[PDB]
Amino acid sequence: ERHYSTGQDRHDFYRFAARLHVDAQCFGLSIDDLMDKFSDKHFRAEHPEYRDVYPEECSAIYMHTAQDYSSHLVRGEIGTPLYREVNNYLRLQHENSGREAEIDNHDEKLSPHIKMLSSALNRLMDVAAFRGTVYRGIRGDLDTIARLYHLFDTGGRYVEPAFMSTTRIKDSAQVFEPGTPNNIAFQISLKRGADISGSSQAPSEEEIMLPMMSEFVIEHASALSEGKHLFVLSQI
Repeated sequence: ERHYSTGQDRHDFYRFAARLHVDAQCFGLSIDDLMDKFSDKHFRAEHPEYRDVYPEECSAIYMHTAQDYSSHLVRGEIGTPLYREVNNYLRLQHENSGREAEIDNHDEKLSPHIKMLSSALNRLMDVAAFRGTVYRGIRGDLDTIARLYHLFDTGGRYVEPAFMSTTRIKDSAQVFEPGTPNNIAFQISLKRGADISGSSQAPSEEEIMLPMMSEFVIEHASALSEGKHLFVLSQI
């Protein structure tokens, strides 16, 4: 059970996305604008990994990496950004295993996107899986820090129910050099992940994205400057 989109799914997604609000205070792209840039005959010519990836899938990746869409409106502006509502939903959800065996048992509102994004990553990992080292920067509590050292100390897996987002570029995690904002760094070596830089709103961020329910062994855990901590992760 790895999920791949169907024709009906791709219609669902279009209608789902068509209802999203775009941030007017920016140069926003609607689903039609996206369906267009991602169906553009030159796109798959410049990015052949996308040869057998649908525009609806490119759009799902794009919309997830962006800060401009929300399901809701708050007075003037867009509500909470799509990726956050979705990620948060996946982390809180207590009705599924959270795995791809059960992607058709999620909330009717968000599932068209959850499914589309999953399919996108699957299509891409199929042709061009990424293996290697990527990085994550987090900002957190002593409580958060303590949990990780705890997981490490007791051999518990680090498990992320949502779509993990990571970067190939150490600098981009914004953790390692003082005096950057993030105080928790993750150095992750992946056996398998999705290079979505082609569809990302910010390709220069050079991101690799993981499917729902990615699982890691914490190999090492140590201090850095400050204040700062480094956990070395290994994908299962």
